[PDB]
Amino acid sequence: STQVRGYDFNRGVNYRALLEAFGTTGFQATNFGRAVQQVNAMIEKKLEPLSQDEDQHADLTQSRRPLTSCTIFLGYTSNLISSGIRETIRYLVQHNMVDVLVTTAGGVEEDLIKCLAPTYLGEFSLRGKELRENGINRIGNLLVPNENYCKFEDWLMPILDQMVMEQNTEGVKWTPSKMIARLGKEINNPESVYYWAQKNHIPVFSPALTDGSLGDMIFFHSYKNPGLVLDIVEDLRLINTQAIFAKCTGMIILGGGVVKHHIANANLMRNGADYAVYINTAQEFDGSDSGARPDEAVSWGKIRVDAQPVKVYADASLVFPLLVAETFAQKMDAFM
Amino acid sequence: EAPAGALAAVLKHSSTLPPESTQVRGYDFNRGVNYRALLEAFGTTGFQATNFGRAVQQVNAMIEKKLEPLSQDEDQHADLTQSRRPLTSCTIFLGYTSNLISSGIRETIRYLVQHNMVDVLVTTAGGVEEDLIKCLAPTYLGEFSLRGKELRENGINRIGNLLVPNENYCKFEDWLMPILDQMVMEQNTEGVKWTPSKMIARLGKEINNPESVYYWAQKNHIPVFSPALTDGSLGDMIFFHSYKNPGLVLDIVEDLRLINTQAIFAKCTGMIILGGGVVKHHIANANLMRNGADYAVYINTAQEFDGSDSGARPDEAVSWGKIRVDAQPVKVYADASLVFPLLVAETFAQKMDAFM
Amino acid sequence: STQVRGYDFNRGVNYRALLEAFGTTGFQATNFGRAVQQVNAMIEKKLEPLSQDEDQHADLTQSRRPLTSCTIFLGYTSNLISSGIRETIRYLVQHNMVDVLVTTAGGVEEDLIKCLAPTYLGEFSLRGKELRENGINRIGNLLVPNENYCKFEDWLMPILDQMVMEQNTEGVKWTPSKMIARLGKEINNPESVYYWAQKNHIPVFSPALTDGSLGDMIFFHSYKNPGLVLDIVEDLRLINTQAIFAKCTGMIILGGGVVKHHIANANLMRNGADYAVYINTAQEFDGSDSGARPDEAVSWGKIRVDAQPVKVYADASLVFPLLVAETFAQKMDAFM
Amino acid sequence: EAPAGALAAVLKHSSTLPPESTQVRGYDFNRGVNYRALLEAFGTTGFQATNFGRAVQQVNAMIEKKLEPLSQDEDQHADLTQSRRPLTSCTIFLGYTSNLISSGIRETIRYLVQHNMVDVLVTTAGGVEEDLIKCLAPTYLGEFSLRGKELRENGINRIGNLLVPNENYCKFEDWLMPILDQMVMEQNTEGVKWTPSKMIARLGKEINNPESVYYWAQKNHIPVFSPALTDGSLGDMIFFHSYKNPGLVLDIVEDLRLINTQAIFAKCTGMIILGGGVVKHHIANANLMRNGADYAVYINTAQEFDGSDSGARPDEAVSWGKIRVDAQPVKVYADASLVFPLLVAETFAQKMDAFM
Ligand SMILES: NC(=O)c1ccc[n+]([C@@H]2O[C@H](COP(=O)([O-])OP(=O)(O)OC[C@H]3O[C@@H](n4cnc5c(N)ncnc54)[C@H](O)[C@@H]3O)[C@@H](O)[C@H]2O)c1
Ligand SMILES: NC(=O)c1ccc[n+]([C@@H]2O[C@H](COP(=O)([O-])OP(=O)(O)OC[C@H]3O[C@@H](n4cnc5c(N)ncnc54)[C@H](O)[C@@H]3O)[C@@H](O)[C@H]2O)c1
Ligand SMILES: NC(=O)c1ccc[n+]([C@@H]2O[C@H](COP(=O)([O-])OP(=O)(O)OC[C@H]3O[C@@H](n4cnc5c(N)ncnc54)[C@H](O)[C@@H]3O)[C@@H](O)[C@H]2O)c1
Ligand SMILES: NC(=O)c1ccc[n+]([C@@H]2O[C@H](COP(=O)([O-])OP(=O)(O)OC[C@H]3O[C@@H](n4cnc5c(N)ncnc54)[C@H](O)[C@@H]3O)[C@@H](O)[C@H]2O)c1
Repeated sequence: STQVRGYDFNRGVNYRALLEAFGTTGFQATNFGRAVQQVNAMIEKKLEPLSQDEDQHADLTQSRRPLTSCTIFLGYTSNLISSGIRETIRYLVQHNMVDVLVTTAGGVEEDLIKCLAPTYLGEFSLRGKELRENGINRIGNLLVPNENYCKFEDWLMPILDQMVMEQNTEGVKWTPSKMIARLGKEINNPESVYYWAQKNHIPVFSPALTDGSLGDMIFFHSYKNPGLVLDIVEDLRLINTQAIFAKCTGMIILGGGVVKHHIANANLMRNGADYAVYINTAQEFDGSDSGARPDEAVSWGKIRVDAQPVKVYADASLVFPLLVAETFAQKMDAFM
Repeated sequence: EAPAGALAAVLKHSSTLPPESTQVRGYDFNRGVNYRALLEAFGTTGFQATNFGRAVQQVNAMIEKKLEPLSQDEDQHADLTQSRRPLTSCTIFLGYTSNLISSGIRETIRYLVQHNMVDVLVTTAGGVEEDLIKCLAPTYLGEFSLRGKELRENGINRIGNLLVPNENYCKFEDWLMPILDQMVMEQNTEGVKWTPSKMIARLGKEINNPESVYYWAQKNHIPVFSPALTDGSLGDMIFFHSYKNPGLVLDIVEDLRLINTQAIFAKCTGMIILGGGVVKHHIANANLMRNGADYAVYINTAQEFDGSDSGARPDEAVSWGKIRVDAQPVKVYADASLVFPLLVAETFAQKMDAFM
Repeated sequence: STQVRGYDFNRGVNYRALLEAFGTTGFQATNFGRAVQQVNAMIEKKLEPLSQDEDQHADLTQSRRPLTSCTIFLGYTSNLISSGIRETIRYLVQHNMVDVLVTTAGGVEEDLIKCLAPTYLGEFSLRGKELRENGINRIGNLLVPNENYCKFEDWLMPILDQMVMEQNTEGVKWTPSKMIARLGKEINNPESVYYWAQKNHIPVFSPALTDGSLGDMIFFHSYKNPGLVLDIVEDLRLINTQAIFAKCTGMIILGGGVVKHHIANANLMRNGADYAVYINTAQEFDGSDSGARPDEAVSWGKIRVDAQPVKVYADASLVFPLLVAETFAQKMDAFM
Repeated sequence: EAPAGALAAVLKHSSTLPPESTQVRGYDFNRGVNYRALLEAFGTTGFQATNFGRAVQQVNAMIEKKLEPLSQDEDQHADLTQSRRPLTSCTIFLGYTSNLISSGIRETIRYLVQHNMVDVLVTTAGGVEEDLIKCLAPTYLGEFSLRGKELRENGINRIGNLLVPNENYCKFEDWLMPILDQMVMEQNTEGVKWTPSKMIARLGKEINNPESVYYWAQKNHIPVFSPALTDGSLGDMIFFHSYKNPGLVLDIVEDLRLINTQAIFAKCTGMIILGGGVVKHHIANANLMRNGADYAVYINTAQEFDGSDSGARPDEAVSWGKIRVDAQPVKVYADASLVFPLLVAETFAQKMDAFM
């Protein structure tokens, strides 16, 4: 039985000790400490060698990504790429710390756009009329000048032209994940999440890739250059296979919506994830999938009965960098 | 004596409010129980009750606009939109998260679609499949607190405070597999290029049951957009089927052209959005293509503080051009299972005669 | 096992049928239906006669309120008196439908002030600087001109003078509940909750009665006329005795904070309430009492183990009038 | 070709933002782990991380103001406030809900009070009693989902995801009863007029344990206001005691005079408010008596939509005069158990040398 006790600042500002004290502080601080433990368990499993029998089975996919003892799925909503958490995610992907990414369309396009032009701090209360008159788009307390999207149009159009040519003359069958890998290769910039993902053979799933600016551009482009097809069925097979042939799986899910369900549903195909951490601000009372507790997913078989999943009820912009500091960043040498 | 600065701060003079200002006043049960008067009184009750009254006004404005007669070239409209649905004076987009189809709000939505009262539906995959499954087997009431281990051991899946037996999905599998066979054959030999909306129309025709939202949608030529249709049980089934019968393709690009042109070629648009996520953004982003919706009502339980699109206020969408600057949008902060049936009672259901 | 099914508007707008369909609609609609059942159970118990043995025990208080078979505690936060729910609460109190009220100071003073001047509709987004320059105070999307409080000052000061005289020359020992009864008698207006409460011998508890405009006025008054004492200890005995000697109890609690805990803690003194409905927008994850589920209160003994309590997760301005329509208002004849 | 109006709506020209505008950028872990730099990066990370950075700035402004030297008549200050606490250049009010004392935030608050870093405390009754009880017996970690029936049968009480055995309250009873006896005797024969703040100071002196917030508060002459002190276990004990030893009176009127005069006679004020309810309103309303606080930070999980005072934004308080129009208040939307220790690390704990 563990006693409640907070960090005592009479000891000085010992930042590691302060963070490690969250576990005994209670409420969501305790859930943060539990999340640190769960992610560290994923990492320690990941670093365990594959036995001969385990290697045989894990090698049954067509994937170029090296085999590990724990396949980690990282999901995040689009707004987290608008935020500075883009840098946190890029770091994990750059160093091969996660194996599959799932995000919505905004979470793809805004990483690419940030290589062309920055996003700025604003305020939630700024009024839409005056912003629109100035072509300034609001994302929470952030601001994206519309010229950012004009730069995206100029950059993306020639790539769409080549994609259509490759589809029609080289037999390429595009899907969202294949498009995202191509966009990461084209942006060719080490600040980009998707640059590192394609370099490191980390697939990115986004079934509704048309829901955002990428969609706007595909739409406009289709009038001049018709017939681009983005198939979602092949991408379903691809994500599900990553779960089916994993030795173990962990889910780190920031936010809700399609990203959260799509990762969890893939893990149902193996009778459940072994480890799971949710960080989101949704609540269960509305019946939403976004707000469902991890234990709802246990009823479906998306999380194993013997797992010890954790949800932190908080804005991931506050929590996720601290979580990374106490988990992946402490094992950086093992990943290089 | 009392400190003068404190008196001055607490007892500061006030300006007179404009004469049009509306007083707060709740329904008086000394009148008895007249439910219409009770609902009308939400407007002057304050907080989200006042927002409910404002939502009633906005939806009624959409409906009144829709019923205004129109004079338009049916052939040009059809070519540019590639739709058989005739244009009206206000195109209404209705969006809802999947869980609302698990709930009894499925019946509320089915009524609106049955009577051709809305023009475009957007929902996530669960919101398609669970309407079909409900024609094969029911969903049951439960509790949020039921533990996952014991539910899983008994083959019961939890959706909030609702419960769906595994056997419901077995029935779905048996029903769907022969249809998927036909869709692959039609793709490979009859040139069909499947998209989510085309699939959803076919599934509605196949279920052939007037309790189904999607049966009525296809009968009335109301398209359904769901760009992540693989995220759910229908996806599971497509996945398993593809190892027995390879080849099915679902394209999302053509469906983007279809939804966006519905907005571009509208005379006026309204958005009624229940919940957040893809459904909310996809409707709003289509309306950016016309420089904004003319009317908008959100009913959702999300909050803005996390930066999410789900929790963004309507005024965020104004900054993008998704809602017109001159619009008067409304958000009700509430579970739609409580509010949406009341909203329909005071809006679409009062105009039943005009829709016939 | 009950099947999910919503109201079918092909039947027409049959408002009673529509409301009764919430029970099978799911999510918070189902909790609303359960709340209707729980409140109706309180009412049916209340209307049951007292046996000889039950009457003997219930009669052991000094209270002038007639005995019933279920003592109903109604609690509400101050903002609900700012809202139109003030009319809903006044109706229940006017017709002797509840037995004990608990509210915070705002929930007392704003009922009295509404007899002097109205509150108006506004918007949540109105900026404070321009409002303050005009002396307009904001309560959510409502507005109270500061002249309303100036009218309160003119009305309340002479009453405070008499209270101090009665304390010093007639031995009166004031407490919040005794002050609230006096203010209700003085306002002498059938639109007032507190007028009806004192007329019907329904006590009102508000231990922090100084936290609001009433406090402002007591504060200013104390410089000219010092020494008014408001004792909270006697009022603790008074509320607790109402629970201890009840045959049965029900709790209807709108909102959180002191109101919710104070009612629940009184009911711990009898080893728990028999019936309980919470309607509030708080969530449990922060460890708050406001956000605690009814089942937390069961661990303390504030709600009986055999009770079937209900929480509706919603703004009470939407839910409470509907709840009253389906419960107390249908039994109005029994209360007159 | 693409519809011209759609192109014009989506590709609208943008104005240039001011040169001072701050770019969004997260901490780069390629630098390694420097926790100070990590916390500093919250300012440019966005959403509530940015609000955290703004809260650090506001609290540091309060502290820097407090440390500015002052020249003031100690005798006049004392008479008008009836307090022995000397005036500083900024009077800081710290408020917290009771559950935060159940949590480990008790240690965070105790540190600030031990070092005389804040001037006025406001908490509800649980926030008083649980600090004292923690000197007699610990609180334990649990889970939110534990069922009430089984906990009650085993004599364990739940506070969120924390657990307190019944025996903790038995120990409290045994400790408190003789003190209540002395308080009644002092009231009836030594003229003591008890109020909540006076009682809390006495309980802190009696507990005589440096782990206690209230021990340090009374040693440093930091008053504690709690106008509903009867709403909790201390109330239970006063209630039971009164049938063995009648007569104890707790007056709230004198405590209103004491807290309000702390605000009226301040040179400058700051408010740091964790949570909502009475604690938030009582601090803010005291500051209306000076026409508003100069600095304010809220950390709470409430939302505005329900009209609640708990969920009101700082800008609502500006409309009342509780926060000055020229102030730059901040709200962080988060559980204070996560955020408050980080805030203290970056503010008060960096100024330890100046406070000694
Ligand atoms: N920047 C953007 O928001 C953006 C840009 C372009 C397109 N879109 C589109 O909007 C659609 C909806 O977006 P979505 O489903 O990715 O998520 P969303 O932003 O609607 O969020 C879904 C839920 O995730 C949780 N969440 C959100 N932000 C969080 C945070 N900071 N911390 C913790 N939890 C959080 C919340 O409970 C929220 O209700 C997507 O299709 C997307 O492409 C969004
Ligand atoms: N029954 C199911 O929930 C179900 C079934 C199969 C698949 N899925 C999959 O889960 C994914 C995510 O679902 P989604 O983004 O459609 O929604 P979601 O359930 O994740 O909800 C998104 C947001 O909408 C709002 N919302 C939800 N329920 C609400 C209510 N009752 N009233 C008002 N607002 C409400 C909430 O703020 C929530 O955070 C989808 O891809 C879907 O296909 C869900
Ligand atoms: N009109 C006012 O708000 C007002 C006026 C004067 C003084 N005050 C003072 O403010 C203090 C704090 O107020 P309080 O504790 O009464 O409550 P509060 O307004 O702080 O609300 C407490 C909690 O109750 C719940 N709640 C609030 N409004 C709700 C609604 N419409 N529906 C459902 N749940 C809701 C919320 O979870 C909230 O966090 C009191 O001491 C009071 O006297 C308030
Ligand atoms: N441990 C206890 O909670 C406890 C013990 C004994 C008595 N009580 C009694 O319960 C009553 C109500 O308590 P209260 O109004 O002080 O607070 P509360 O716990 O009811 O909280 C009020 C509001 O403050 C905010 N809040 C709560 N916890 C938070 C957190 N961790 N981080 C950020 N914000 C948070 C929330 O919005 C909440 O709705 C008091 O009279 C108290 O004495 C409580």
